[PDB]
Amino acid sequence: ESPKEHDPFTYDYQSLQIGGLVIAGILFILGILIVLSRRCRCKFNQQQRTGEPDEEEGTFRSSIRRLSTRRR
Repeated sequence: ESPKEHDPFTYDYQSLQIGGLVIAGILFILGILIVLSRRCRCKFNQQQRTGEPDEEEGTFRSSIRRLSTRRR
């Protein structure tokens, strides 16, 4: 019989089997969170939208932009 074929042992792609799957999912997962997150920026500013602050996040992500230039 060939019961080993069922297991990854027969394949040397032991690490490459889940690899692509995990990283790909992280991009899209970050993707979904990121997409919805953008709404927080517009939803936070009452001036931009009638909606009132929410998620308690606010211009929190904006603080990260500082990370781009940081010190003068």
